[PDB]
Amino acid sequence: MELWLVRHGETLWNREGRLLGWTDLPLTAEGEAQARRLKGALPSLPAFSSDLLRARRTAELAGFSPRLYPELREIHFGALEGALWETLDPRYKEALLRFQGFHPPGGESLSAFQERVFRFLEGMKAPAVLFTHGGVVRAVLRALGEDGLVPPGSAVAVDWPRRVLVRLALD
Repeated sequence: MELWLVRHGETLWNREGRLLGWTDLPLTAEGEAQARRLKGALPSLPAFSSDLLRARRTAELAGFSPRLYPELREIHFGALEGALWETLDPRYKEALLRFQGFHPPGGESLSAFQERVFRFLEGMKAPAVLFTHGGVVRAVLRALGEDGLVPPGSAVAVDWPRRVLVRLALD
């Protein structure tokens, strides 16, 4: 199933290097610029989006009117929300780097996150554009056997659940 996953434009915590999960930060000026550049670069298909502000705003500036689904939200970092990556405890850095065994206090485990994301994608019965987050795109790319890091305001098209089709980044 052809699905276009879009990582929302940047927020302040991207440059600051802080874990950004359910903290509802707005897009920066550049983030909005990134979202606008996506207009005309994404296919005209039904759209879905995380209900978090940065994702919804990216969808809007990109020229879409998505149906909102919390299931597309970034992972809930719990007590680690806003934590500087730099000073994150080694056990957490390792869990996030290897994308396994991540259990943040008051948040979502990576296992629960993946279940949520993949259950949502399983429900996609037709091609569509999904406005979401870096962690979601990463989970998908990793499950398809590829490195999952992509720039803010960039997109990746996949043939779920088989392979990646294309990665699109604009300057």
